[PDB]
Amino acid sequence: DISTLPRVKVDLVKPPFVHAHDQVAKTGPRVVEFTMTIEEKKLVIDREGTEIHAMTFNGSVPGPLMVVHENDYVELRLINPDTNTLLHNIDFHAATGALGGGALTQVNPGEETTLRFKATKPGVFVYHCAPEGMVPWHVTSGMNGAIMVLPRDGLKDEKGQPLTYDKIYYVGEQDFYVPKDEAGNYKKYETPGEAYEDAVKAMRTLTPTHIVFNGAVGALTGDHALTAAVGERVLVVHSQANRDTRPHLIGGHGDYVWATGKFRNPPDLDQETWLIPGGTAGAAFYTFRQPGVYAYVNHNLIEAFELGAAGHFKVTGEWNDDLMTSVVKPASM
Amino acid sequence: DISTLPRVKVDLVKPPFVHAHDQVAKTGPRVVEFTMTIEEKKLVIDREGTEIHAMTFNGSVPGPLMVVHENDYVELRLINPDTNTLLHNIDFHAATGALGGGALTQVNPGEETTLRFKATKPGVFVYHCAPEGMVPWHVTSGMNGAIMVLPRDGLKDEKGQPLTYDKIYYVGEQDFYVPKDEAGNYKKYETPGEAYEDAVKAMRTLTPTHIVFNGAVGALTGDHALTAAVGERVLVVHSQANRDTRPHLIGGHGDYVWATGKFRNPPDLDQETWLIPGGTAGAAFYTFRQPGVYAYVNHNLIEAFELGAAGHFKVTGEWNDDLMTSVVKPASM
Amino acid sequence: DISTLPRVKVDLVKPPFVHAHDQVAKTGPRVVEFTMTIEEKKLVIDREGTEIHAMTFNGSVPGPLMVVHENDYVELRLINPDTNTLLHNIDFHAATGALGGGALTQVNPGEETTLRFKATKPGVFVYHCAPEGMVPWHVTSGMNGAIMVLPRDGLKDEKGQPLTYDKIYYVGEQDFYVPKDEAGNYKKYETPGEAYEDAVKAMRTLTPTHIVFNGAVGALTGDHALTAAVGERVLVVHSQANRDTRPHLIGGHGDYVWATGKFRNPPDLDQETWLIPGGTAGAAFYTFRQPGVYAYVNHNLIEAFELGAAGHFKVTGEWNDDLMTSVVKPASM
Ligand SMILES: [Cu+2]
Ligand SMILES: [Cu+2]
Ligand SMILES: [Cu+2]
Ligand SMILES: [Cu+2]
Ligand SMILES: [Cu+2]
Ligand SMILES: [Cu+2]
Repeated sequence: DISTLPRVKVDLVKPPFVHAHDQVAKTGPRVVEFTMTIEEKKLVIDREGTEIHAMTFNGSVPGPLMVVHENDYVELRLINPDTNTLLHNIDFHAATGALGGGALTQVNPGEETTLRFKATKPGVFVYHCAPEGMVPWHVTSGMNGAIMVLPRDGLKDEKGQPLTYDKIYYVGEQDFYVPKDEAGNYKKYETPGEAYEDAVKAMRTLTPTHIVFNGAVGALTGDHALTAAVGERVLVVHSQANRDTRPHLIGGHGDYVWATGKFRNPPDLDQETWLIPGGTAGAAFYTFRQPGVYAYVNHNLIEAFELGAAGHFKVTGEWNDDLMTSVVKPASM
Repeated sequence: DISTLPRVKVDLVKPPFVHAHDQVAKTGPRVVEFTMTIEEKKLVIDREGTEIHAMTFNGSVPGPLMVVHENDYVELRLINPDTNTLLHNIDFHAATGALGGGALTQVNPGEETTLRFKATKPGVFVYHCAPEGMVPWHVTSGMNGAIMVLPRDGLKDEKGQPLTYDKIYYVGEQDFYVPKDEAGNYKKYETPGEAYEDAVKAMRTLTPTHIVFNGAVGALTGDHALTAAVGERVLVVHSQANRDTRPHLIGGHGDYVWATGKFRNPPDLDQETWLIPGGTAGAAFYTFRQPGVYAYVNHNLIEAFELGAAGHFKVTGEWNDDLMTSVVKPASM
Repeated sequence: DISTLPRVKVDLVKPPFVHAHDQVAKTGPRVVEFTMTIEEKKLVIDREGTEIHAMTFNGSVPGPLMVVHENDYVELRLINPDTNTLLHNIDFHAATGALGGGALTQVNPGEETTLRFKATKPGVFVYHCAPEGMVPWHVTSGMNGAIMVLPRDGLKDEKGQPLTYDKIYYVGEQDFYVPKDEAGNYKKYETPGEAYEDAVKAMRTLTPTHIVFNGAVGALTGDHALTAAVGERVLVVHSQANRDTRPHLIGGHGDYVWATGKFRNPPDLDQETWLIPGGTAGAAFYTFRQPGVYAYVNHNLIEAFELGAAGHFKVTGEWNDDLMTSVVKPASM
């Protein structure tokens, strides 16, 4: 009887940050209540001022990461304000039935709905918008996120022993297909509907114009770099709703990687690079052993450094000359 | 001595269906005899009437699924009728030696050959045509299929316990590269030879014009949807002879997945999406828990919903409100 | 104290060959000293005479394979002769800290540097050039290789038992983006700097013009085929620094495959094809059971047979009619 389970409301936070949660469940199964508000908005995605009509869950690209435990119930209130112009819905890869929920959550502008599903499988999963006839357009306009379903006793290593993270970050990787004029300049549009016909032609080339973390070129660099300290254990959740990616931490590794994101499987160890298929979320665990700046990239290095799929870690602490040292600094022969 | 083994002739069925077989072998190793007839034919691949010169095993795209048990012998009689115009052969990824058999099975129109090989490794494997100098052209014209080599004691889960399927379906995913005129219209040709020079240029862009299940856009929708019932255990074999794919069951999961298709390895559990590399066949096992329509897609959603890589399951049974329910139906705020 | 460890200098050999080494370590941890010299050079990559400005470690594409054991120290002396025109560095995916070493190894023409790092994780790993602002350009100009860090007790199978190879080969797969004129002809340039602006536009299409093994179309065919004998156990190390690949041995298998190249994980068994993500090195182990010619390809067959990603094995020995035989040779019906 769901009527007799405890309920908790959770307010979501903007990526790359993640709302507070317990790794090991302290209570029994609960109904976890979330609310998301759909927002269609103009987004500037590169340093040149390229502007797109993004379609977002809660105003961010990606949508926020939701965290629950196995066999909790997720209750999502989904609001489509009448200032929006399009029909939207939501499809949880974590859920069983009704096209992930998409058949039960179609909301026109000015409508809302509340969906509930049981989180029967532990792992990280994608959620995305999926309205009939327009699925790729909404997803590649930024309307995707992820949900993490933790095992009730937390994460384990390949030998069944507990793994505990100190920090968790969520990196949503987005491929964008911005229509171009005949000379190669990106087009601007007044409304989302105006862009549709050009957007379809652009999608059909299968060649993204931009591939970004957290909605924009450089969004996770500079003052917005991810931070950690030597000795800290960091979980990085990475999702790609449409296109394969291959994350790599430059100067580090994935000590424990669930590349396809499902926690009943044992992790891969010591990865340099791992493949997250389009339509999947993965998770990688690393313990920092050296301070300094790290780059986190899609290791198709064109996609990373030309199209935008690169971010930074800033890590503090003491340098370890046992692991690495410059014996002879660069000098003339 | 092969002369003293039992022999059985098997007649193949058209995909997505699979010829009758036993999951657990009831006899010892046998010589399993198959016959396939090559057919070059015109095929209409989309709703707009786009027509291509397909090259097929047994008149279908994909070719039929063959099922044998580990350490059986496969004896294939391959017929190239004199109404065809091209040299063909066959390369089994399941076989050891002579380029998978391709060196021993070259048949001009009006020729036939009989090849035998021992199926020493359990798994699902691709077979495809591979004539020297023209391999990609024949494969991307539809001349590929798959063969399943079952362990003699059947499928097992990650703990070594028996897994038994109630239904099996074979989904062959095909990338097509239809030449286009300067305005973007697809070209028609009178014979396969006429298309060759344009087809090579089209293949070299590495961008498919169509990606389809079972030979055509919508081939597995409508009246041709795959069917199942709540509680039934379904094995879906998926092959892609040329290009990576990432299957996903919308509203479901891969409970047990051999993404690279080889049964001596333990399955991945609880997959939302899995990557089948080009040149590989994979298999996914799912038990349906909710009725209704499911979509089965390549989760590059452009490839699925714009280029054709989507099919349907129709599943009967009782809806389970514990797993999913609409608490508040879509309504005005 | 590094001052008290033994030291050995190792001279590198040109791929596909690999410098001599022990599979099982006979000594304790050592400082292994390597020297590499950067060479910018013109390279002819296809039969049509297409010429590119390659950027190489030690004059080859790929750079040479380095072999050490877990917890050895690698000491690399890196020389950038004043006949070169560009800044270069090196990033080891095997190393921890300072962007894989790239932050500590920037050398202008006429400069050298010596870097040391501890090889704490067993596996095959990519190394590549990575100068700030120009990373994809240097990598896709051929400036990448691999390093193998063997477990001190050698390779093991999925049950922990020793696997020993008789021969080892290194296949470096390179995607090239040669700029083209309006008619589709490849452009020539006098210096690397002259090509930069065109090369960036070419890279941004994400469509390689050539994909080759060992620096050129056909580099591993003919007299340069890899060789083996029936009964020999062969380790093939395969790297791709920028783009996914899916190797396949035509007529054979990967008996034991570490697709993401990391030896603390158990191998995948009986693979027909496996995916090596861009930015990764993998390793496959096979025992030849049939003589003859084998093709080793990227099983995107367009990339293999149209763009260049195919090589040959020549294998000697006795044919085994139990595994495969032509029952009826190709003949008229
Ligand atoms: Cu939407
Ligand atoms: Cu989806
Ligand atoms: Cu053929
Ligand atoms: Cu093949
Ligand atoms: Cu360089
Ligand atoms: Cu790298």
